[PDB]
Amino acid sequence: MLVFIDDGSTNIKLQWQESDGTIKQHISPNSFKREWAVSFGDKKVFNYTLNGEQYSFDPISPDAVVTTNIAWQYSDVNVVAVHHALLTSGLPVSEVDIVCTLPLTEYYDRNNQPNTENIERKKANFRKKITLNGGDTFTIKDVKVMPESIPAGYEVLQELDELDSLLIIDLGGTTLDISQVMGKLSGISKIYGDSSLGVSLVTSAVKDALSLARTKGSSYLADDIIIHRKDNNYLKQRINDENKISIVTEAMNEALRKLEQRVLNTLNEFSGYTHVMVIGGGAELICDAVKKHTQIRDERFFKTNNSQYDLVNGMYLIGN
Amino acid sequence: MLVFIDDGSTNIKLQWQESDGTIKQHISPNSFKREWAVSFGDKKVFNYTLNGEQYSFDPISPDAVVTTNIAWQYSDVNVVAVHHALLTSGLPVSEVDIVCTLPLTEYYDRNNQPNTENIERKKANFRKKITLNGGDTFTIKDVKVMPESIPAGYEVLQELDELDSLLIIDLGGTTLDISQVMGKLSGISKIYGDSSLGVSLVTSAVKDALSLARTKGSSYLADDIIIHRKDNNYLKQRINDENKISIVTEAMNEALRKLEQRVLNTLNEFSGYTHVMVIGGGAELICDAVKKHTQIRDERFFKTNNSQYDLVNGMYLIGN
Ligand SMILES: Nc1nc2c(ncn2[C@@H]2O[C@H](COP(=O)(O)OP(=O)(O)O)[C@@H](O)[C@H]2O)c(=O)[nH]1
Ligand SMILES: Nc1nc2c(ncn2[C@@H]2O[C@H](COP(=O)(O)OP(=O)(O)O)[C@@H](O)[C@H]2O)c(=O)[nH]1
Ligand SMILES: [Mg+2]
Ligand SMILES: [Mg+2]
Ligand SMILES: [Mg+2]
Ligand SMILES: [Mg+2]
Repeated sequence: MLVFIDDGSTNIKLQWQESDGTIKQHISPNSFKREWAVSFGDKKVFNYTLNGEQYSFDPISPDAVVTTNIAWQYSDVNVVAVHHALLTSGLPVSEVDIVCTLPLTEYYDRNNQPNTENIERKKANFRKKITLNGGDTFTIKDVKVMPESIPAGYEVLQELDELDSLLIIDLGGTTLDISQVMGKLSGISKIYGDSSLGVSLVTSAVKDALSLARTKGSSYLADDIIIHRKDNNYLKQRINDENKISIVTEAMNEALRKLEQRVLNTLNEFSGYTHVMVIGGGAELICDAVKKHTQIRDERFFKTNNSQYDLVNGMYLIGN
Repeated sequence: MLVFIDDGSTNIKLQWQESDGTIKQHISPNSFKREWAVSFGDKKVFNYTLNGEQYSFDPISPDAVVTTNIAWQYSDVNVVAVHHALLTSGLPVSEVDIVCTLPLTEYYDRNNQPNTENIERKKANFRKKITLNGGDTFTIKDVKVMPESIPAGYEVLQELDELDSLLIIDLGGTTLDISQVMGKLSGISKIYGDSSLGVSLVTSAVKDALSLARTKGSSYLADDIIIHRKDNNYLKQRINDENKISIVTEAMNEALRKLEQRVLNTLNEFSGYTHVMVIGGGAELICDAVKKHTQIRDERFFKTNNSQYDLVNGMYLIGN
């Protein structure tokens, strides 16, 4: 079995194909604590051991430690989160080959050439042995690594003439990464990674507006408000009974304005692109400003409506 | 201004393009009551008059009256719902030209030829004069009518050879309609409309499982549960604090099995199609069973991840 894994530091996205020809997409969050969970009843908990440390999936992990999520790519917790995503995907426990991801500035050095040291480091990370209490864990065999961004734009890149170029804008949970690649993948023109802002900027604003606990527990409510920010009818029913709808709508717009200004400022660093694509979980939050501020015809502007999965699907289309 | 309007009896979907080139999509429900709403405070309410009757947008309209929604297409309420959709879209009040829809079996007679009488009736419905209390209403000038289903598959159909044919499966709020069209729109091979089941079957099952009020108010909670039915993490936080996650999950699965069995039974009435497309708000609910049970390669199976808008987007691509 071959599983494509975009192991982001906010959510692990999986994609694979079964025997009946159905193509499956699964998402599991990066939310673990460094201790086992205690269950006195029949609640299922997931308690792991890796490198001699205990970890467990935590549904209310604190939104804390909003720092270096680059180190996370080579961490013990990353190994746990990937195993946890596999364990909760619905696939049967088996040996699996996988293809994982490295952020553009980790996969590539400043010369836009493969950073072999990081690529190997990433593969080695998955050899760390893991155990699950009360169950069998999948076994990771072959590990291939793809860079983020490019796989998402590959289908389009194949169609572009070599002198044309696609600008791929990825807004993730904690970072905003942009790359410009020549048609038919004939070269990387520029990569600009930015780890100062992500969708969590908006999520944090929402949780502050509604004074929600700063944990994973309230992440769902916050995302729903954001996703349905333009539907008063939905907001009317969801918002914690009251009508702080005004104050939340306000906080959202402010964070969104920040994201939009950042992308437009960084966009000015790029030139000569002929096509534009916006991906990642936060794509819908910045697509309008980007389209408005680029001189690119509709026909050459790409955004799907399943953006958080654009990368892993591109990876699957390439390697499956 | 030209607005594309898929005026379905569950939701009105709008699509248009302004000046900056941004393409806008808006959704507004069909939920009105036959009397004005009273507001003693500053809560905005929309009170209309049309054909000599008062109607008002009602956020908690009873889910009742699951009988004939076909007549709704030529009703006074349909005129109000469309004006209400326009009033809440963000567009400025003005004269507008529009293109609306008629269900396949209303647009076409049993010989699969245009039912001019229904087409004219639809156009005339919009000449009914409407008034809003406390504000101005849009003025509808030119009215064009497109049939449902075909516009959604038009992009693909243009690419098909004349001997090939696309099967378009549309699961809406209260109906499931299927059509088979020859490549390059070279003829309609078959239309099978079914008014006995829709997405509301699953919604109703969910409301009964959580004992929610049978009104529009709980529609949002019900749809979220369905949409996130495969995410225990999200369900854990959303379900009315309890743990009927088993019992609601149970009810959904049975309603979904009923929808899947119906589509598959109706599919056996069609043959010779080479490509399949699944659309409508309920597309994600039956796509797997349909893919599983057709002998059509991945490359010839079409499903977007914005299914409730496939038809109006197709309409817009044709006439904008
Ligand atoms: N507003 C919005 N947020 C989304 C959408 N899809 C996913 N997200 C969220 O956007 C954030 C970014 O997730 P993702 O890009 O997958 O990134 P990662 O783990 O850094 O790769 C997450 O918190 C997601 O839950 C969407 O359609 N709209
Ligand atoms: N499960 C699910 N329901 C959806 C989705 N998009 C829309 N819906 C719902 O599906 C139902 C059908 O809506 P729609 O097809 O637009 O039909 P209509 O007004 O009869 O045309 C509505 O209750 C929508 O809220 C989706 O992605 N998933
Ligand atoms: Mg990512
Ligand atoms: Mg990764
Ligand atoms: Mg419809
Ligand atoms: Mg209609």
